Amino acid sequence: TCCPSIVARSNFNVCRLPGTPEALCATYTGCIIIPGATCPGDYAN
Repeated sequence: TCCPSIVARSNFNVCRLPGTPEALCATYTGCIIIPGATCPGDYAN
């Protein structure tokens, strides 16, 4: 997963702590799900 604003990630790692799919947090946090290709150059955080 790759998130822009650091804070957005902090929540993505916290929302995923429990039983939540990256999709449920990626939206509440603002991160994206990628099967590979590492992260972009403006959303790496």
